Amino acid sequence: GEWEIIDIGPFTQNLGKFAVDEQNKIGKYGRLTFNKVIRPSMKKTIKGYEYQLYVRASDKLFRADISEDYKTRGRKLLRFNGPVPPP
Repeated sequence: GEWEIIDIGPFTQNLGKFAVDEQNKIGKYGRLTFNKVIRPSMKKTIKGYEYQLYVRASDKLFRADISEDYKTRGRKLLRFNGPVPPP
């Protein structure tokens, strides 16, 4: 596919909420509270999309990679790591 910078509107914020909810199921960083997705957010095409976000949760910053299937709209958290340096 092709990588691009995308906005941080509702769609993108919800991807960040998803990432935190999925992290919380795994419990890797304990139970986090989604704050916000900050810039920059990146998207690639895959049949679907891959998203790489900076996610603020419980006042710390994480990087999350999320995939989304085009036809079903089903999502997967691929990676959730941090804390990371600010962009």
